[PDB]
Amino acid sequence: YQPTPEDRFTFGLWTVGWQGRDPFGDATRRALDPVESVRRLAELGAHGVTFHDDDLIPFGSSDSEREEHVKRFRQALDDTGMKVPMATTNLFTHPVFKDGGFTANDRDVRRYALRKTIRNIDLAVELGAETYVAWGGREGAESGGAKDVRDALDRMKEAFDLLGEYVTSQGYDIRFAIEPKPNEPRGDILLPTVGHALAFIERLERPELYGVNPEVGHEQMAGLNFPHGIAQALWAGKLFHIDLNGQNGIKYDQDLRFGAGDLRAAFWLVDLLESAGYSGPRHFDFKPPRTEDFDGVWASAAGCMRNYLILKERAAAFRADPEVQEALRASRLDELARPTAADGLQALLDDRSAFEEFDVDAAAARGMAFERLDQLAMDHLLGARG
Amino acid sequence: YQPTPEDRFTFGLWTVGWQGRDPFGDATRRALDPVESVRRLAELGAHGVTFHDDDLIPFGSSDSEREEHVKRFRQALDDTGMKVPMATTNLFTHPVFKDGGFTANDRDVRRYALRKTIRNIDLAVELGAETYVAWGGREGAESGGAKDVRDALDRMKEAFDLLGEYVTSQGYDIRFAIEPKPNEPRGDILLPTVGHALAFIERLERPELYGVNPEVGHEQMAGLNFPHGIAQALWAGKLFHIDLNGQNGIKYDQDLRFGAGDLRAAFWLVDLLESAGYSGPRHFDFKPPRTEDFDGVWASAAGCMRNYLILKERAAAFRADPEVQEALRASRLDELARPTAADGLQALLDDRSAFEEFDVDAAAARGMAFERLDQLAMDHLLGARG
Amino acid sequence: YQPTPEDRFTFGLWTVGWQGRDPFGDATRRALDPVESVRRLAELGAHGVTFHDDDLIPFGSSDSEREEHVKRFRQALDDTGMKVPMATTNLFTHPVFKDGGFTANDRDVRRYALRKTIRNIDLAVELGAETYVAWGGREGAESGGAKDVRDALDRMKEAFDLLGEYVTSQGYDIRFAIEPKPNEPRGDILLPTVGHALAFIERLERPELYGVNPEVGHEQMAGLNFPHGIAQALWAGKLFHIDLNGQNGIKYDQDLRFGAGDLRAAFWLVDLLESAGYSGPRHFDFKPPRTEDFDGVWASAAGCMRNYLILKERAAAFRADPEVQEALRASRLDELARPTAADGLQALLDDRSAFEEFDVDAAAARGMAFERLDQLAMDHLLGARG
Amino acid sequence: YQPTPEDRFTFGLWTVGWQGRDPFGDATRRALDPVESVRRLAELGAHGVTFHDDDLIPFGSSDSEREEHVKRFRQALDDTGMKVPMATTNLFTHPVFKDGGFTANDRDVRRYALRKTIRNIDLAVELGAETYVAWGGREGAESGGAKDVRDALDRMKEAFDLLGEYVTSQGYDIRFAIEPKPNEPRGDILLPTVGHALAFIERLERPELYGVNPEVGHEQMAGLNFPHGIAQALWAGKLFHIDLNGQNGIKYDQDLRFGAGDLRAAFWLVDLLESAGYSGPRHFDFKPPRTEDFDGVWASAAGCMRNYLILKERAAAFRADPEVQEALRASRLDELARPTAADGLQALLDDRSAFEEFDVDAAAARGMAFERLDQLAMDHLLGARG
Ligand SMILES: [Mg+2]
Ligand SMILES: [Mg+2]
Ligand SMILES: [Mg+2]
Ligand SMILES: [Mg+2]
Ligand SMILES: [Mg+2]
Ligand SMILES: [Mg+2]
Ligand SMILES: [Mg+2]
Ligand SMILES: [Mg+2]
Repeated sequence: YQPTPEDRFTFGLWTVGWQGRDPFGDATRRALDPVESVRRLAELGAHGVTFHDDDLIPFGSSDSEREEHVKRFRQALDDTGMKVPMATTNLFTHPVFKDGGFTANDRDVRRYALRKTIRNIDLAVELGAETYVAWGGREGAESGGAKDVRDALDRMKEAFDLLGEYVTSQGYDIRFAIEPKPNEPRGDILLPTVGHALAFIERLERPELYGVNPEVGHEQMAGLNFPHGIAQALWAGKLFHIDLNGQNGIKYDQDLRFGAGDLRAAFWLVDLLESAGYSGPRHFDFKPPRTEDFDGVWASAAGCMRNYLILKERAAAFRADPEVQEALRASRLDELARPTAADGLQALLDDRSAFEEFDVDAAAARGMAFERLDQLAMDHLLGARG
Repeated sequence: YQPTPEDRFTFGLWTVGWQGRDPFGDATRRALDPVESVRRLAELGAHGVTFHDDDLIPFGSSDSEREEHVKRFRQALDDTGMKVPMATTNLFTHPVFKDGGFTANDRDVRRYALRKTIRNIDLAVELGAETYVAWGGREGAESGGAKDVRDALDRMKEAFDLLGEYVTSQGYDIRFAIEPKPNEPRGDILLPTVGHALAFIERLERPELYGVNPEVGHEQMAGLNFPHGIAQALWAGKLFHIDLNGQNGIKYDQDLRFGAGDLRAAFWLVDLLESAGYSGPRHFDFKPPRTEDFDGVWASAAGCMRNYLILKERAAAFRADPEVQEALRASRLDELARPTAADGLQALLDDRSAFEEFDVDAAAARGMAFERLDQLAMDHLLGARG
Repeated sequence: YQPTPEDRFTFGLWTVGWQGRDPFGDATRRALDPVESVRRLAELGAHGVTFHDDDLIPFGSSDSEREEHVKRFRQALDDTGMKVPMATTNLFTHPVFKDGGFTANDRDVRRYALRKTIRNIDLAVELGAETYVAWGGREGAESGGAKDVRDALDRMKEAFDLLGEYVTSQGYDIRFAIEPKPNEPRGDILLPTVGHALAFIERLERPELYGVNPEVGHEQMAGLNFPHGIAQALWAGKLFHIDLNGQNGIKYDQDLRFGAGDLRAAFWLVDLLESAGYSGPRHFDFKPPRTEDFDGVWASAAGCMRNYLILKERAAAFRADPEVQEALRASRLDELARPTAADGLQALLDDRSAFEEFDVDAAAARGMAFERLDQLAMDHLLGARG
Repeated sequence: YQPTPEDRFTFGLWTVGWQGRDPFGDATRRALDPVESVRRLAELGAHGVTFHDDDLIPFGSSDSEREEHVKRFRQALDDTGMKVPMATTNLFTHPVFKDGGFTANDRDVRRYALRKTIRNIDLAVELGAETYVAWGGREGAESGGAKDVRDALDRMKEAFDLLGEYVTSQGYDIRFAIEPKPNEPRGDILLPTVGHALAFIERLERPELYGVNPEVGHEQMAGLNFPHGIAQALWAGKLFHIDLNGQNGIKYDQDLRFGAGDLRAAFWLVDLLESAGYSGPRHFDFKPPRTEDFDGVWASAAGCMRNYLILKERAAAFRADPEVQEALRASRLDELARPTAADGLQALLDDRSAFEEFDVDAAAARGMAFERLDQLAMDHLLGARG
């Protein structure tokens, strides 16, 4: 289970670079030079890295300081063959963003947030990013009166519309991905789930430019089924990027390494991504626990890719197993894929076998055979044949 | 706080009529005649009632039996002045629907579900309903392999598209509302939240015919902020109906009377509905606890309306209080409602005060004053002036 | 992975016998004769069965009817070699228990609940049960004022104390196990977690007679770590029985087959039970989903035992792997097992290396190496060596 | 609703002093001098303040630096009349505690944690504290293999036993309170709920010295009913201290001001505390949101006390209302307080009215009248009479 760049595994600089500061504790690890993280991740078999503007260029940096940081980073990318498929803006760390960026109540902050974002869009394009992610981690509220959500959604639309006008006017070949999170650090965050993000995108001026960047742990913080949500995003044609990690249920955002947390959900996710032929980066937005020294950082990062590759193998074996294919037919997964009424409405209405002569009791008595199928899935996941 | 039909309070027959059967217990109350519930609810000041087909017409009923049940019901509506603003289909109780209705794996069940739905759409129109609700309570799965969600969403779209073709071809003045629920009775239900439902509607052939029917407790079963979700639905122009009740957090669907559960959320919901001028029914989808006899049923139903009316008064006092209006300005709610960059993209880009000369530290130092505002909201809710 | 009676796998009659009635749906399966379930479970390799009084003897049965049901059941146990290690009382289904049994507000109901319980204790002893479980599923409240919890806990203590006086006076060799559940069917249930149950037991007159019967899914309905809670119960010497099933997070009680739900938690549970040498029944309190016909019932029941046995093998391989044993030392699990200050308080106080000369920065810099250990655990679970 | 020191409202230095650093953001407020917080809180009507050792004495401080910080603090207490009823140790911020203090795998860290705790116990006694709180925020794990919970509980017992031996040998009049939290910052924290803490205390050598310090938001992070848990703690005689704040459901620890979050739960809590005559400090462990400047800090702190006092008034009016007293009788709260079988076991067994002649159907038909009672409680909370 050795990854290669062909597997398109990507990591954020802020992931392996997380110093271990949490709400109750100081950093347990020194800062990592981005150049060092690029080199170490390349050695592990990663395909590329991603960055917030402020991960790469310290906030407040001069234009010449900015130039030197980018040059050194480019050199490490050239030395390693690592790509930068995705970039994003930090609109959450600095105190100015304490009430949000795009939907801050203060208008001057919203304009600043846009300008900070645009500056980094230009850098992302220069470094070759195809996807620009927006995680509005400070967009939201702790109290009901602080935020009129209709006005906030107007401001969010306005912001994304202006970004879309910017990238179009510049001729940039880059698309946007909205990353939902239900809460944390705000008490409730706007666009809290994949569904809310999808719905919002349809009200943008140029919806084709926007997709979602769902995160495993974020949807699971609302107790939702992450493979189900990814399926809906794929059905909508909007899965532009994906953030992979682990989460043990409804609690603070743990950002465990992928495969940790809900393992069965990870299996079904990989099954879906591979079956749908998702072609984008497999990006890990995770935090090596602050219990770990640097050797644990790289072990946790390695484990992300390892677990993906193990699950890929098991999901492929599951789908290729003739006993499973027969079980899917026994559970009528084939019938689910056929149209209900390709004969059309009038034919349905005139079809007495669909109502007047439908034997509901005989249909009710048919077992779905789902537990046999699910145990075959369990056996395959655990490598107990099937 | 006495309700009148002018308040547009509506109840489902299945609410006051719930016999108290839960997963671990038999009925504690005898069945209510729908005619009796209409009369009792009218006496309480309700505006109208809603029904599943199977609440009103026992499943398996003859066409003549069906006729007599409808005639008796119409008579009680004529005697009381009660309206029927909304109707829905029971696609969840009968065993034939154990794997769903519209997205059952068995194709013959899906066709039956459509025909059962269409039959009731005709009845709803005859009784004057404006909104036809669809709660796909059995659409979903307990296991990953049982349901290919992309195919299920194709089948769900197909079903709703066919219903839209039916109502258009019949010339019916009725709109559809999708009611999301994250789980229960299925392990995960498709279209689990308002956001997912909104996103799905945009992929229907005639999206204008479809809105959402969010339920307080359902969104709170995913830990989401119900007023936030309603705000998004209103912003999208899709709040066609609303189900009001109470829920104590992430657990089984409690269907407590409205005002119970998260009281502050109820306050902010009423504030929003009244401020947005929501004109639709205030419908209670609640269950009088099975601890109650019939006197408790009517007391709980009365309490639904009472709590709405109390919260309406408090929310109105909050918004009318000059000290609150000043506090909203102090927190820059006025600024949130102004466009970020009505001057347009190029002006924003050339505006040095938006980036190069923006004093981020002075903006960061500005307090939002949200806690003062929220305590004014608390004081108003509790009737401690403000 | 074929179970034998030596594995001590037990099932409740109500598990495979669940007819599929849920809050929103009728039964999908006919009733199973208890004699038939005993025979089918024996064929699957189960060790024994458990029962509520009302599973075995229909409520309201005559003494002669009661006699005939018990005789037929005994015959099937004699024919199959199946044991009855545990029995319990149904104090939740009948409407009389709608506000509880032992803590019902009505005193006459509480006395009835005790007498119904005692009658079944005598039957349990006659059938050879060693453990008598009490799941107070109706003990609790939906509203704050309905239940004074201090008085309810007095009534709960009184009930359990009287049962303990009964079994002592009769000379019965039977112990009690309290089964916690946080909610459902009551809005909040008293003694909601293993911890609450443990704490309560210490206030009983004869605490030695009482332990806990934790259920996987119940603790996970509060988002708690089930292996952690079992560890505390084992540390207290109070793990008298255990209910095994699966649960996908904080939602309604799903009672999925064991191994479903949180698979990693299942692995760590088995690891703990086997490492601690838990000798009691491995009892499955699960529901075959109502999507299943009888073949699915037996497949789901079989899967319970299969998954236990697979996880047992993986957990044993994990613990036996020299690379894992070295990793445990690297993470200082050995040091966790040594006393902190066996030298005693005064020696600790005088030990300058414990404070005045303790190099906190060098200790802070030591990595815990937990992520490497956890990936070895993952590799073992998935059968990817280690 | 003006508080006076007679109301025994206390605040942690770390509450109003929280600088606003969260997992995703820098501080938004400068550090507060503890002397300044004491003065400002006294002006607001607080009774006293509490502290972690490291809030008051910067970590690493010299003995003379330590002396000067304590002297300045004492002076502000003497100037203001403020008391210090409670103190605690910071065993969570410094990296050395990244795997815990009392249950760190490294033995030298556990000995250091004890010595750091003992040093502060001496200071707490000198400043007049009656309660010494222990919040083991780093005691726990993110992964199953990192922490053998039986050994960790041995180490936790050993630690608390040694502290109890220390305070006894010194003759200190101080008691210990364990503060449970289910998770955050560890993935799962040991002793996650009030129940677990209560159960653990009973295994200590001197259980009389230990109680619980439950926090509103912590129990609600497991979805539990906080008044229920407080009731159990009171029933056990173990409510030594209480931390008051607000929490919006199962998510990260929000530490909202008291009254925010679940308002009905706050009402029932106050009702219980006042009805039980809880005499201890009403301590607020809350964080003014990082959106606030210092004026918002004091407004949020003021709101804590205000909301307690409003709820106290409403709960008192509820209990004093003759209509409520009649409703409690109608719901048989009086009967709940009478013994079930003061006549004893043999009398119960011979009482045919308790089983053979008990009319279960007539008892089943009795309504509990809980919804009427709960609406009276709602009316009182909202000041709509009753
Ligand atoms: Mg995350
Ligand atoms: Mg992410
Ligand atoms: Mg509901
Ligand atoms: Mg509803
Ligand atoms: Mg269960
Ligand atoms: Mg159980
Ligand atoms: Mg807290
Ligand atoms: Mg606290």
